Amino acid sequence: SFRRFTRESLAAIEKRMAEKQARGSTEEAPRPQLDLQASKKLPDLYGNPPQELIGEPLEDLDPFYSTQKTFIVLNKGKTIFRFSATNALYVLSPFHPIRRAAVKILVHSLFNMLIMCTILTNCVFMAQHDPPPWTKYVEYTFTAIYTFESLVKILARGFCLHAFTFLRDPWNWLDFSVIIMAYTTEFVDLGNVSALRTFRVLRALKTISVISGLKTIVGALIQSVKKLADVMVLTVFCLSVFALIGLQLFMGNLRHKCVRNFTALNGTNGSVEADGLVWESLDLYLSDPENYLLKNGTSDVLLCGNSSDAGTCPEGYRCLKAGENPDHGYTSFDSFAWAFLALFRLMTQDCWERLYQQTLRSAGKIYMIFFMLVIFLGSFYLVNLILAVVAMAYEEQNQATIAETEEKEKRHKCPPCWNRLAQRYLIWECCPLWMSIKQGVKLVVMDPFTDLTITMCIVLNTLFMALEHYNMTSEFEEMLQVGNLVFTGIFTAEMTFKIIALDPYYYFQQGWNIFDSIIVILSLMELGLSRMSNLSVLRSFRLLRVFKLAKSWPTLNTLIKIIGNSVGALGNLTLVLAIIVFIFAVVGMQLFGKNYSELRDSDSGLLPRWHMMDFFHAFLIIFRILCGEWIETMWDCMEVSGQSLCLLVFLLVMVIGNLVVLNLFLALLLSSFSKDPEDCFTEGCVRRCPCCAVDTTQAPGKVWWRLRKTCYHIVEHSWFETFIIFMILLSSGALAFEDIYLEERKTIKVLLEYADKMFTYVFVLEMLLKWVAYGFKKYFTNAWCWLDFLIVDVSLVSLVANTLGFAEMGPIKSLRTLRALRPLRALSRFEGMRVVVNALVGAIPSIMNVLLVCLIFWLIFSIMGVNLFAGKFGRCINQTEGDLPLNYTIVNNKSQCESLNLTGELYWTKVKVNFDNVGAGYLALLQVATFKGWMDIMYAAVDSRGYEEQPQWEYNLYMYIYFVIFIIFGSFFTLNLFIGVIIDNFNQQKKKLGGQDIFMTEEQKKYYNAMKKLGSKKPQKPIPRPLNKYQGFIFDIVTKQAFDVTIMFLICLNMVTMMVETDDQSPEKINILAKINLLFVAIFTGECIVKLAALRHYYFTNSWNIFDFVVVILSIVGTVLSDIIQKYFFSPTLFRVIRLARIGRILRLIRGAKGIRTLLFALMMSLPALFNIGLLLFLVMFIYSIFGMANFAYVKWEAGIDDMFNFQTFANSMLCLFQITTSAGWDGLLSPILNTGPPYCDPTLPNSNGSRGDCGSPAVGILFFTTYIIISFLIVVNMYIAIILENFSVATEESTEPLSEDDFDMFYEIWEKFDPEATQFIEYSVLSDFADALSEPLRIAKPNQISLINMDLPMVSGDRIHCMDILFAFTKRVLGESGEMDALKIQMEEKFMAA
Ligand SMILES: CC(C)CCC[C@@H](C)[C@H]1CC[C@H]2[C@@H]3CC=C4C[C@@H](OC(=O)CCC(=O)O)CC[C@]4(C)[C@H]3CC[C@]12C
Ligand SMILES: CC(C)CCC[C@@H](C)[C@H]1CC[C@H]2[C@@H]3CC=C4C[C@@H](OC(=O)CCC(=O)O)CC[C@]4(C)[C@H]3CC[C@]12C
Ligand SMILES: CC(C)CCC[C@@H](C)[C@H]1CC[C@H]2[C@@H]3CC=C4C[C@@H](OC(=O)CCC(=O)O)CC[C@]4(C)[C@H]3CC[C@]12C
Ligand SMILES: CC(C)CCC[C@@H](C)[C@H]1CC[C@H]2[C@@H]3CC=C4C[C@@H](OC(=O)CCC(=O)O)CC[C@]4(C)[C@H]3CC[C@]12C
Ligand SMILES: CC(C)CCC[C@@H](C)[C@H]1CC[C@H]2[C@@H]3CC=C4C[C@@H](OC(=O)CCC(=O)O)CC[C@]4(C)[C@H]3CC[C@]12C
Ligand SMILES: CC(C)CCC[C@@H](C)[C@H]1CC[C@H]2[C@@H]3CC=C4C[C@@H](OC(=O)CCC(=O)O)CC[C@]4(C)[C@H]3CC[C@]12C
Ligand SMILES: *[C@@H]1O[C@H](CO)[C@@H](O[C@@H]2O[C@H](CO)[C@@H](O)[C@H](O)[C@H]2NC(C)=O)[C@H](O)[C@H]1NC(C)=O
Ligand SMILES: *[C@@H]1O[C@H](CO)[C@@H](O)[C@H](O)[C@H]1NC(C)=O
Ligand SMILES: *[C@@H]1O[C@H](CO)[C@@H](O)[C@H](O)[C@H]1NC(C)=O
Ligand SMILES: *[C@@H]1O[C@H](CO)[C@@H](O)[C@H](O)[C@H]1NC(C)=O
Repeated sequence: SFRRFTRESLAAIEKRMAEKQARGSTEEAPRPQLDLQASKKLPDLYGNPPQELIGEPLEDLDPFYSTQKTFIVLNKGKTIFRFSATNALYVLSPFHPIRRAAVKILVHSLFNMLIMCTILTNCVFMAQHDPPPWTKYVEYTFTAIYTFESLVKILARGFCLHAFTFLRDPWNWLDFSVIIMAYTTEFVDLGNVSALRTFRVLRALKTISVISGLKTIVGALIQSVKKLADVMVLTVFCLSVFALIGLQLFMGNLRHKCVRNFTALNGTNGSVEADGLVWESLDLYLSDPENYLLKNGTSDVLLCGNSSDAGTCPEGYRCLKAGENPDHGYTSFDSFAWAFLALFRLMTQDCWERLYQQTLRSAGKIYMIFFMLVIFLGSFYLVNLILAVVAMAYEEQNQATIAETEEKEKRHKCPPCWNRLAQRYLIWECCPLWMSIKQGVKLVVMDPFTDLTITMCIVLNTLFMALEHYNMTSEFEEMLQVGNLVFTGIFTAEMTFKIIALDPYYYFQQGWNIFDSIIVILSLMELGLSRMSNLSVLRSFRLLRVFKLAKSWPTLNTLIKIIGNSVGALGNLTLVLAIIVFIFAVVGMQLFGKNYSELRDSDSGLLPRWHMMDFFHAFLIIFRILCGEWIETMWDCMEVSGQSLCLLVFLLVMVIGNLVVLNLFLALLLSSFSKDPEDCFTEGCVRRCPCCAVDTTQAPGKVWWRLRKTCYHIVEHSWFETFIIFMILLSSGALAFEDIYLEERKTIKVLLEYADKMFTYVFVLEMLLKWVAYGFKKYFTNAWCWLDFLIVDVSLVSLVANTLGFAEMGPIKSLRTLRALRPLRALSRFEGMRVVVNALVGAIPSIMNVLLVCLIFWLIFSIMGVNLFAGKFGRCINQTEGDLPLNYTIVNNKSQCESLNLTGELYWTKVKVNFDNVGAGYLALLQVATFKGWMDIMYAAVDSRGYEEQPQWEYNLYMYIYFVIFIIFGSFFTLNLFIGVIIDNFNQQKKKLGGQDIFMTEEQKKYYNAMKKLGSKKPQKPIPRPLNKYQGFIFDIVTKQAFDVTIMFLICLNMVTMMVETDDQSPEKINILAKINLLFVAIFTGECIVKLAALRHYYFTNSWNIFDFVVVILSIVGTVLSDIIQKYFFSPTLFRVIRLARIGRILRLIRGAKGIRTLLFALMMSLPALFNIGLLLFLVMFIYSIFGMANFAYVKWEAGIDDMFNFQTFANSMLCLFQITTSAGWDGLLSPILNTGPPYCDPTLPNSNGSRGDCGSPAVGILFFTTYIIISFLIVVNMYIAIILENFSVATEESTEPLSEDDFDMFYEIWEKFDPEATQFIEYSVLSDFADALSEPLRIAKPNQISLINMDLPMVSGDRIHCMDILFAFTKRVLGESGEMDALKIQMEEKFMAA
């Protein structure tokens, strides 16, 4: 262009721009105008940097759409900066140094750094809660910078004058407000209301000024909620309907509790007597807290139930409805808002076992079914809908992003330059003197022989460090030191030899030699610091050598790639998430700081845990709520700082954090992706005995053939199969009567043992019959038969032990409990579970491959924890007071309080789950990674002190970092890898079989395909006209939208009528509610009667006309007739369900929805795939429950085991199994069955059965719980995958070819033109000149018409061309094979053919 601007340069366009409206003007395509936006390099025209053209305005070489008067300035980085040049009043001019200077500062990047040097410093000064008095001065300094920035920007573009001003960018005006207060509070009397100074922590958003990557990623994040639509509508609808159901059932059922026994007035007025003390009235008697009872082992209140299956409390107590609600009164069902909150808590899967147990105890066990109905509809499907929608949105965005560049692309490194001469002294390190040593070292260091050897020396070391535990003697330390020294020596020898073998110049090639160098030097320098002092965690980083297997293991490379992609390639989302967490923590602390000082009030300095008085605790609470535990802290709030603030803040942070984490997870996963039967057997050992092919003419030859034919005929009958299935079902079901009450029932044991004998009899006979039927092919080549063989063998050895009378040997009794595998025979009879078990068994190797690396990555942390927390958990306690540690002032170590054990009331004890060895470490890590029971482990860890020393309250605070790091690493990337592997394997299996799904059989295939068909339209008018007047003035209103609008208004009014319900009120509410309900029922009945003669009997179609009838009118008249009895009202439990059917009137609005219909269609699509999974899960639950019934029958009642939740009978065991199947709390069940001490168990107990003791053995319980958890996780993953696959597969419309009626118009016109008979003929010699001008372009060109001479055309008469066959071929081109519209045309031609 030019070196500098001239005054007359812009005149040529200024004299013409203003006349565009009249002279300039007298196909628009609004486009980005060939890219060329700000903050980009964009080398496209020249591609060569200028010499000294930096920091000057340019002539705006750009399309006129974005030129006007603006100009572009570039920096040394060629950053495009646009500035519109217009008059700014005063004496200012676009060509004046006061603007040249501002532009030159704005374009330059230096002051950019300045900004980044300021705000981060602010982020430190803002994190203090007790600032020093002198920091005020520093505050001014900060302001004295920020305003500067704003000033320069104004000087470049203007304030708000013409265009492209400082206030046109959305990100700009945010800083404006930051300036306001920066000059306001200094010179104004502050308002009466304080705590407004928390606005300052919004300038952290200014961090989005670091780079454009933050801006584009924020735009990407915000460009997903618009796609995410109507899914929240469906979620709100489901939550509302479930809350409405829940209100009608458990209303006022959370106040039940039992009080001590009453006594009559005993004369006088208003005087209730009890144990010699008199109370004034009933209100003041039922409200005193002393008159209640506490559940044993906990500081809570017991609840009663009047039903036969709701529990009770001991004698001397009667249960009534009085008092306040449990948990400070924030959980209840009295009103709609609390019910909504409880249902939302149930959706999130927060601590819901508490509410589960409370509701079950108060109302009854039979109500558990209700919970079974919510989880399946609230815990999985809505979450999966959200997941699938966001995944589709992200995939579409990435597809568009890559397609943009795909379309677009089609259409020095030596700063010092002084070390090169040093290379003249390098490389040639062999020196002029010759040596044969180098050749020898090069030869001996050869990969396929020595390298494997070194690998061995790495594995054993990993085991050698694994030998760390409690209570060793000096020998173990000696061996550990010797082994460590030997391994370090061998490593240093390898290094020294390798560097001599391969020249130092080539040594640093891939960086793994660098890794070896740093690990060797670190190990040596750690070995050097081994004296009396300087002892620390000497593992340091020598555990890193475990990763050196990366060469030999092609699986850990994927984990390394994922970890690497977590930084750099996708390194901006982590920054955004960190910024969000930081700002949320700071705002929470600022808001809720000075409201926790009143919560101690005891023990002279006992501060409750999880507070917000400091930055660290706020960060911990933010991390915890991100993990998925928020209700407990919300309860701690809302009683010290208000109720309408914590709710909003917590909901906002939860939503934002979950969205960000989920998007990061998806992005990382996608990046990581980037007739004789066979006689005996084959021709094997037959060379020794060809004794089968013998004379078949005599009896010895014919008998075997006849018998085998007979057996083949016998096994083929269906009656035999049904008999066997019935026997299997009965045998499986007969094991439910083995509870603790079997001894009392004298007349059931004999029947049970007779059945036990008969089952084995029939099974052995059946097995032998099949054994003689087929041959030796089965039981040895078929997979299914081996299981039956093994079970029959177990039963056979059991029966031979029983019959011989030697069943009192001992370990023989162990096989008796192994009968719980009997129900497993039903895994091959129904088609059913066969497909799902096949799919599950076809994926084992991938699971093993992932499991190996998982165990290694947890073993490293187990070793670290074993070192760091060895023997720091013991404490001695006073038995009478309970299980609380005393103090450090009196008792300090074990010796002191073992010397104080004079009267026999001090007991030393250690936590159930600890870190005393590697196995306990594995158990603790499994407990932590599932977020169940981690609180006790964390509390013990923080409470730690010296070796076997008594704990000190919060002595080692900074040990939360280890657990935070573990949760970040081991619970996120391993999950990503597992999900990716499973998805890859499942998709590969899907591609292998073909275009057919896996979890479906033939019958379900037929149903799926048949009901998939869509498209059925029939808007006929079968409306008679007895008199056009009377019906003609109403049917017009019927057709208009006014009718349906009034209908939805009536539905909404009914919804708001059912809105208002609470506990007992005055009758004036009840009467009004009943009157409104009656009016709405009346209007609905009238509405349904308006049908009358409007549609006659022609309305019985697929439309929603039977649904509303049968759901609304029959149910409402039934309920109202049940209510008008007016004689008596017994069994209110049998009364609420009657009016529960009124909720069916709220489900009619779906008919007029938009996407809810499609999502319900997805439900209907998916159900068959979930049926089989449910069947398999139920079978697994049954077998595990019957197995567990026989081991934990007489365990002590403590912690998570109560009288209503135990293993003493079938129903309670099933309830516990349902509770645990979602990993909803199993520490409380594992703890009681783990203890084995005389302080907590009595080995001598008068058990009703021939057994001793009161507690079991953990060695079986640990396996019992672990295997069940693993199996449940694996099955739930399969359900998840099937649901999402179906949901994102049904998102398609395509075309079903429904338009075929308007096809014969052209043919009718042609016939009317030439011959109206539909049987005419044509000739190509005339066609080539006749078929030239045709409208409705459904025809072909003239050359293409000639090719139709021998294209599906019979030859009749003198080589004439049949028109009807041409019509059939033409209609067959699109869909002429089956239909309802073209079928009439084909039938018309066929009928014309007849005559
Ligand atoms: C830039 C964003 C993404 C992260 C910002 C977080 C850190 C840069 C901040 C948060 C808390 C800050 C700490 C808060 C408190 C202290 C103690 C302070 O000195 C004291 O010990 C003061 C004692 C007292 O509190 O009275 C020195 C700074 C330091 C370490 C701060 C250093 C900077 C920290 C780690
Ligand atoms: C205390 C008060 C004054 C705070 C007010 C803040 C909002 C007015 C700001 C803060 C963040 C801004 C958003 C940050 C990022 C973007 C992306 C940006 O995307 C684009 O430029 C793409 C084109 C388009 O979205 O139309 C559009 C503006 C928007 C939504 C901004 C709109 C204005 C927002 C909401
Ligand atoms: C980063 C920011 C934007 C997060 C959101 C903060 C505000 C929405 C919060 C911070 C302080 C809050 C206020 C703190 C104290 C009170 C007093 C409280 O009751 C009174 O004492 C009312 C007295 C009156 O109205 O005169 C009513 C809510 C209110 C105004 C709060 C309203 C909500 C506020 C402004
Ligand atoms: C905290 C300490 C004790 C352990 C972790 C230290 C890491 C921050 C450093 C140490 C060694 C570094 C590695 C040393 C050498 C290289 C080779 C280097 O290779 C290249 O530059 C070329 C890559 C290619 O071949 O394509 C890539 C980075 C990498 C793996 C480095 C990645 C970062 C590492 C692991
Ligand atoms: C490693 C990540 C996960 C920490 C996340 C929070 C950090 C940004 C902040 C929160 C509180 C900060 C601590 C607050 C006070 C101290 C005390 C003081 O250190 C000590 O007295 C020695 C103990 C140590 O440095 O670990 C200075 C650093 C430290 C640990 C700070 C280090 C940085 C911490 C952990
Ligand atoms: C890198 C991988 C392989 C493991 C990561 C583990 C870290 C999260 C651990 C290892 C060493 C730990 C540190 C080891 C020692 C200390 C000193 C400790 O200080 C006290 O106990 C002070 C109390 C007092 O003596 O008065 C506080 C925890 C801290 C910083 C630990 C914080 C957590 C660390 C960094
Ligand atoms: C352990 O608990 C017992 C029971 O509370 C404490 O004994 C109390 O004090 C003396 C003995 O110290 C007894 O005579 C009293 O009967 C007990 N109760 C009360 C209310 O005083 C005992 O002191 C506790 N501590 C130790 C170390 O034994
Ligand atoms: C109940 O007794 C009180 C106190 O003696 C008395 O004032 C009151 O009138 C009595 N109420 C009756 C008798 O209804
Ligand atoms: C503690 O309460 C439980 C609850 O069932 C009861 O069984 C037990 O007997 C109580 N303990 C004592 C010592 O009475
Ligand atoms: C306590 O009251 C209940 C109420 O049903 C009664 O059954 C029981 O006998 C009473 N017990 C005593 C000791 O008064």
